Amino acid sequence: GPSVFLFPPKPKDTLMISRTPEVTCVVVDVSHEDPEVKFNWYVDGVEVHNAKTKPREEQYNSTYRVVSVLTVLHQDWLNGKEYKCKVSNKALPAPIEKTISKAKGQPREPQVYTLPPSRDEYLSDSVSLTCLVKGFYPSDIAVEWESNGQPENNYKTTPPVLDSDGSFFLYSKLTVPRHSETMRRWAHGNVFSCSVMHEALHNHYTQKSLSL
Amino acid sequence: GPSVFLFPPKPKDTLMISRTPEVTCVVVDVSHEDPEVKFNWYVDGVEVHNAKTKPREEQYNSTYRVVSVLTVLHQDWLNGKEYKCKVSNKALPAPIEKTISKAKGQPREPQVYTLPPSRDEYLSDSVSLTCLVKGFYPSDIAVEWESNGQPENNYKTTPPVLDSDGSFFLYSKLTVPRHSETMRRWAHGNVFSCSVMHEALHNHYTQKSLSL
Ligand SMILES: *[C@@H]1O[C@H](CO[C@@H]2O[C@@H](C)[C@@H](O)[C@@H](O)[C@@H]2O)[C@@H](O[C@@H]2O[C@H](CO)[C@@H](O[C@@H]3O[C@H](CO[C@H]4O[C@H](CO)[C@@H](O)[C@H](O)[C@@H]4O[C@@H]4O[C@H](CO)[C@@H](O)[C@H](O)[C@H]4NC(C)=O)[C@@H](O)[C@H](O[C@H]4O[C@H](CO)[C@@H](O)[C@H](O)[C@@H]4O[C@@H]4O[C@H](CO)[C@@H](O)[C@H](O)[C@H]4NC(C)=O)[C@@H]3O)[C@H](O)[C@H]2NC(C)=O)[C@H](O)[C@H]1NC(C)=O
Ligand SMILES: *[C@@H]1O[C@H](CO)[C@@H](O[C@@H]2O[C@H](CO)[C@@H](O[C@@H]3O[C@H](CO[C@H]4O[C@H](CO)[C@@H](O)[C@H](O)[C@@H]4O[C@@H]4O[C@H](CO)[C@@H](O)[C@H](O)[C@H]4NC(C)=O)[C@@H](O)[C@H](O[C@H]4O[C@H](CO)[C@@H](O)[C@H](O)[C@@H]4O)[C@@H]3O)[C@H](O)[C@H]2NC(C)=O)[C@H](O)[C@H]1NC(C)=O
Repeated sequence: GPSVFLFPPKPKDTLMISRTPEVTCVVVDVSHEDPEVKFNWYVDGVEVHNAKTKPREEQYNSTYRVVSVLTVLHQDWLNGKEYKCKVSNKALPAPIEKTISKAKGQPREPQVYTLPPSRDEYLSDSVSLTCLVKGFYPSDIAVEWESNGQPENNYKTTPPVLDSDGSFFLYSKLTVPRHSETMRRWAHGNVFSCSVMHEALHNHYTQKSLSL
Repeated sequence: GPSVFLFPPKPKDTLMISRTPEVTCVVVDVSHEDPEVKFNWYVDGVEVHNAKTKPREEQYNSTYRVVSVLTVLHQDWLNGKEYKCKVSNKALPAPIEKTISKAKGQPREPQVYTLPPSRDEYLSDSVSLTCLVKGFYPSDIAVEWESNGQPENNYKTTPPVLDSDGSFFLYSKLTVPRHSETMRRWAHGNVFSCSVMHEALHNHYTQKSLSL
């Protein structure tokens, strides 16, 4: 029988009015015997009519996949509106409903702290620039690095982790290899910046800088 | 029909011979109508007869949960042996098999670095003692904090994260509230320690100290 998966917008997309946040309802395991799929969409229980539904796509396992995309208004998402996708198909005993929304709770502002490498780390093949981001809610967030106005690509960021007070934290690590131009910038006292995007920040953005 | 899930031992359990590492086979969605479940266990395909089955727990959705627990030898697990669980039941077309073993590849030693709070963090409601653990493989690891040989429990540790070189890293964060005896110890210069257990460390253990 078919199955439905409902995906939220990307965190960057709801925070910048220039971007296009979307909720996406995906139906898989749609059969040949009953290939017709109907979508209904609701926002806080009220039906909306502006989703864009793609034609069905046959998969190599001889089932169909069908996708419907609803554009959301940035402030609706951030105001906690609920998005429901209802999927109808003759092979179902009844329609499948799925709902998604921003996690419930009072938003909380991230605190951002940059930490330089341990002195001991200079003996290894690289050093780590650390960005601690704590105290935030909900867990939807974006974290990036840059230096001299240009993005730094060699970084990895932990998932958010639930803290003992109900907020989240994470850490982001920018690697600076022993022999690299990035290492020479760090050595020269060049400034690196940890950038954070979150609904509870002013202008949804803050940067914290780090240098030797 | 029911479903089967198979779980590895806790990382700490395989690294100390005094502890009892276990592989656990969990059966979900077992009905009243066909309630009987059988287990067979195999190690590198060889039937072993020393597993023990727990009595079952009925779930709030009117299904049952059933489990079998097998004790393993620390060195069997660390040497990559394969553990197979076979589940039999009248409601299934054929028995279900699931297999598990330690991640494959050359173990790599964690490198451990303690980082003190950002000067900026002293303005907030707490400070964070940070432990960066990088360069380790496989991702199985345990991390704890202590001070004066006594455990410190107000900490959270991120999951392991895959780094760009195929090793893992994580961070562990020990919270030190603005007003607390633990803050008074940190202020006074007491040493706090990040303890790490991993198969590739000498004696499976290392500690790194941090003080003001
Ligand atoms: C027939 O084939 C298709 C595959 O299509 C293609 O063709 C075949 C022939 C092969 O070549 C395939 O390799 C090929 O892909 C099969 O369709 C698949 O069906 C499975 C289910 O059987 C679906 O699994 C779900 O996957 C989602 C994650 O999906 C995103 O990421 C995938 C990569 O990991 C990606 O492939 C998908 O397209 C997908 O969508 C995109 O994701 C990107 C990020 O990569 C995102 O940016 C995009 O926005 C998004 N796309 C769009 C258009 O927006 C996963 O989330 C699901 O897990 C949930 O459900 C599980 C139960 O099924 C559950 O165990 C999980 O824990 C999780 O559920 C959690 O708990 C509840 C819900 O239970 C919920 O509250 C929680 O929030 C939830 N999550 C957590 C964290 O707790 C699930 O694994 C595949 O997506 C789907 N593939 C495609 C392409 O649609 C089909 O199965 C085949 N049929 C047969 C019979 O063989
Ligand atoms: C009636 O209610 C029941 C309970 O609410 C339902 O049972 C649940 O059914 C779902 C889906 O059928 C199972 O989901 C799987 O969980 C696996 C992980 O389970 C571990 O972690 C969960 C989450 O915390 C925990 O509840 C489990 O008990 C289990 O770990 C135990 O606890 C700790 C935590 O890790 C662990 O250290 C212990 O070792 C272990 N306990 C013991 C005794 O050893 C996932 O790995 C599964 O992933 C599969 O499917 C994915 C599909 O996306 C895929 O990505 C994966 O590769 C993999 O194939 C899967 O998500 C729940 O485990 C199960 N709950 C319990 C308690 O068993 C029941 O379904 C419901 N009935 C109906 C009809 O709905």
